[PDB]
Amino acid sequence: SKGEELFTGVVPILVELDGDVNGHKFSVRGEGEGDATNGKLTLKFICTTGKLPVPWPTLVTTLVQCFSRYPDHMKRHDFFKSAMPEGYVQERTISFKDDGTYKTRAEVKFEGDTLVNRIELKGIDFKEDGNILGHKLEYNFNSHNVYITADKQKNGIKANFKIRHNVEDGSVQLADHYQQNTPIGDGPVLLPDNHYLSTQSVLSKDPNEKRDHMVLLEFVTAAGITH
Repeated sequence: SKGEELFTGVVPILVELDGDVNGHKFSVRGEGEGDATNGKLTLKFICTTGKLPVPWPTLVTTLVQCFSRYPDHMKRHDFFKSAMPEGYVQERTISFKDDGTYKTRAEVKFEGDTLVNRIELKGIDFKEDGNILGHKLEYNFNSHNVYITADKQKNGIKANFKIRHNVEDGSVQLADHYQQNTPIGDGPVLLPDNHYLSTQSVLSKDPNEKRDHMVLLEFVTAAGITH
């Protein structure tokens, strides 16, 4: 696409999230850059409202799949880049087993020469001393495949996947993801055959940043179609 050629270089990324979970409102602001050619990106996020009322790992999937490395033999199946620069809306339901639910609406688009992910997040019916609101999750992240299928009737795609969050006691907190994406603009986009993205996320801290924050390195690649 014309859209994919916008990602040949190193693209600045701005992430802005406004959140409201069980009436706890918060905001997050991330800045970094993405290298789609190689399928890696680096971001640093600050909670600008003080202490984050949920664990950072529970926000990772919400906080730019346009930066995936698609292999040349799969380029015809990159919806995310095809929708650029005007971008796409991305919506999820994230259902935390035996706990509450996030509902997210994001717009991913270029503002000037920056790729911006603007998100609204509403979380309902969380337990005040469960794993999320009690901050009982480990500050780490497992690798996962996101299985993507076309949604022809919406000129977009959908995806389903389970995220497994390690709990401090060694148990596992599941977060079932249901995702849908739709072009912001009108213009044609690539509607893909079934395939998946493989993602690895690496979380760290900056000892010199007193604000509640998350340093993040992500690898993302596409697979599952064979020329």
